[PDB]
Amino acid sequence: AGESITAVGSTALQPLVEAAGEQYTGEHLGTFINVQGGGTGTGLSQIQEGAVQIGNSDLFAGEQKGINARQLVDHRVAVVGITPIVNKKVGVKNLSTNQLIKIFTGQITNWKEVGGADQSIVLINRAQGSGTRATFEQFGLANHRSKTAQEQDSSGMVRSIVATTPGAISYVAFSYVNKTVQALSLNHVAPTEVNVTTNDWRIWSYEHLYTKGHPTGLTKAFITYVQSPAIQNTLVRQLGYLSPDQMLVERDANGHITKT
Repeated sequence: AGESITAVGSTALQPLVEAAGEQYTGEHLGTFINVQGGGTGTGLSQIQEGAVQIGNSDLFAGEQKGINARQLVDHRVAVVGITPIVNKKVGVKNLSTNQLIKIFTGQITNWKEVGGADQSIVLINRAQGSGTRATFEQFGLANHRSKTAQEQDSSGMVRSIVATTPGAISYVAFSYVNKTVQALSLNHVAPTEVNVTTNDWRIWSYEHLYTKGHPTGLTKAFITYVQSPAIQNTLVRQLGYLSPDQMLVERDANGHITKT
């Protein structure tokens, strides 16, 4: 029989929830933790509906139109960095902010315009509701909206399509970066953990495990486990995230940075 819970939403946060869930269940007999993707928007909508136990989100609940943040309870567990990624043959490893904006708005349409190969650019976006996309537009693109593009439903699908598609650019959480794609530096600042801690790399968000009301039972126990120093000092960092105590800045709802 045992005790089961389900967490759904953010694909950026999914790898940490899956890893922590399997670790928790192997350490606590008779427990089951089911994890799905769907994106931040689905996480927030499903937790508001009370259709799941945990909504996994890269955003504060109030950032999403139609979500009543006051019936949800926030639990922050990590910071995740987001990086542009390109197909390995585009011929560049860095863009300025202005170049990045011009690419995503469609003003620049060939990589040669930014010192790369003579190759048409193929924008790959996530769907609206993606917390990666929201964070990338706000802190990467200075609130510019992307040109209409091919869309993919998850972090993993964005990575695979970028890998195999000549000319492709997209964005993905730091953990998803691997040898099949190339992360870009921006303004010659690299997408590293240290640079997120200082906000020298600005494209990052807090990772949230939302509940409907204050949680009980296995939901409560698992969240406590994910936030515990033992797990923060190990698994969180291994999978590419930052424990919040590593941050040397804090960021508020107006985007204001305080240095701490």
